[PDB]
Amino acid sequence: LDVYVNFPADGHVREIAKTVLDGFDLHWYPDYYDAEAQVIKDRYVLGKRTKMIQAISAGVDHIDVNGIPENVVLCSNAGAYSISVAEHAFALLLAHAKNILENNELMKAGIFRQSPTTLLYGKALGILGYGGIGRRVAHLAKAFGMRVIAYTRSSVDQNVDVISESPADLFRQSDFVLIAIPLTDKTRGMVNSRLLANARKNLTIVNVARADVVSKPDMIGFLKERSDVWYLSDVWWNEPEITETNLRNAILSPHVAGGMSGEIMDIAIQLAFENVRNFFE
Amino acid sequence: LDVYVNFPADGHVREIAKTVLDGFDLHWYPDYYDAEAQVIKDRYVLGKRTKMIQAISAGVDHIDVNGIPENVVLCSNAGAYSISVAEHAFALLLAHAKNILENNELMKAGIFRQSPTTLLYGKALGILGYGGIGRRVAHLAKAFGMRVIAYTRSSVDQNVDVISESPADLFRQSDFVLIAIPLTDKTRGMVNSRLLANARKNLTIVNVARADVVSKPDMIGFLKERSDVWYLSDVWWNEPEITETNLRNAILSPHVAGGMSGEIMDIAIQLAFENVRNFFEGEGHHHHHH
Ligand SMILES: [K+]
Ligand SMILES: [K+]
Repeated sequence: LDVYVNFPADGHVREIAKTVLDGFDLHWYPDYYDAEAQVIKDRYVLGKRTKMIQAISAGVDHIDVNGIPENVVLCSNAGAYSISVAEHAFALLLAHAKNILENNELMKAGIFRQSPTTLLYGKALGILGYGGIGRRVAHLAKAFGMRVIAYTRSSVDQNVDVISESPADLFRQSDFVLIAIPLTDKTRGMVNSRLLANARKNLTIVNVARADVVSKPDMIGFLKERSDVWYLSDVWWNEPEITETNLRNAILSPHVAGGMSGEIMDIAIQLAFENVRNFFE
Repeated sequence: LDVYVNFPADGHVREIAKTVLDGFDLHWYPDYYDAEAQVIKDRYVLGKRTKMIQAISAGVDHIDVNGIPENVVLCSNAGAYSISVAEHAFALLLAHAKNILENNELMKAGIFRQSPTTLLYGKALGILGYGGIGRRVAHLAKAFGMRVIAYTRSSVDQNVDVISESPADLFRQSDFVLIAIPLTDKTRGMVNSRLLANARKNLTIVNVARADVVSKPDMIGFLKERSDVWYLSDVWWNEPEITETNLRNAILSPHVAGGMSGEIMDIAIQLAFENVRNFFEGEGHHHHHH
């Protein structure tokens, strides 16, 4: 009983709460209410009844965690983003597999011209990393009837058919490759010329991690060198002053696979409230 | 336990066969053998032990069906087509939902500009016609977390959450509508000004059936009025004399959803053997019309 949303929320946000938190009493900013659960963006406000703090963002390292009594549980909203990013990765991947751009252009020029498309069913999707995004993607991949090879030291679930032991090993078994891996000193530029060299024919790389996991000058030369390999990416080096983006064999998006600087996805609000409800069963 | 492949097959085909049918004795043409199962292209050979005949093609109209004895089950192989079509439908669907074309155009000119996208998760996908394509589409939709509403001439499966009463009722409960219904006298011109008026705000329509199930002037007229509505189609009227094709709120493709012409997807042959294996566990696929 009792939830306090610590940020300005329109009627659509309020609507979702009515739906998801039926049986709870809602309180909205600015009418502070000391509740058992408070949903936040960046800042929180402690009280006597605080039990759980639900962030709506993907991570929580931007909030003041030290200020949180160990009697209170802080939760992220990572699941919402795993979901949105996966949809996005598949949108890029399918756009290329079905040559959606090239055919659309033709068809609108009044040209009817048939060409084969790549089918996902029966193919191998290699995945660098296996966090929430990788898991969601794997879940989609299996539904599409793909085989999943993953390179990670994390635990995997039943949607992973093969744990690869090296990136190169992963590359050799993949028709598609998704980069969904943390950026550390070991992964920075891990995607270089030597790794790319292992690329199956018609390999399609999909990047929804960080641009630095990939070597820029290496990917550009590699993409020039292997005209059959495509690089589809939601991330680019030095956003927003992106340069060297006019490539033929690439499809790009401006880092919108998930959370946006300007707003809150309905799904984020949705899953945050659901997580609150689940926390109390 | 006995399968006879009544046609020339290579090592590729053979490997697939040994993997899928590992635990069945295989025989290869032309070393005929009276097996329980026969895989064919155009001709079958009757035996004394024949129980099942598996065509590797989608249709059997070129097969002497009338000549098949009553106890022998004839199966066909059409799964690849609906699989392919469902994949093409989600490709159009997501292209629009993630503003793929527009963002890509901007990014390539060095213009970094964020904008929100549409998510499939949690949304209602209305399917018009629940056949092989609609079933496959619904399997993918459930995976994406979508809710599924179907309008059909009976028979839906477990991946359908709501059966509608009419096409207008379907449009009323849908954020996305997929058209995968056969073109007949009652479906011709089916999608009209009157039906479209039911479209929720921002409705996205995907057509993987036939252009004629849709009234051309009504759709083109509705897209001007109702500019939030998009029409994504893999089929256009007339074809190839396409006209009138340069619409803003539309993404189109040249009837390539199910492949091309007499394209044989490498995956068809595997599905054929798999159905043989499933048939003998007692679970062949149900032969749904597309
Ligand atoms: K997106
Ligand atoms: K296609």
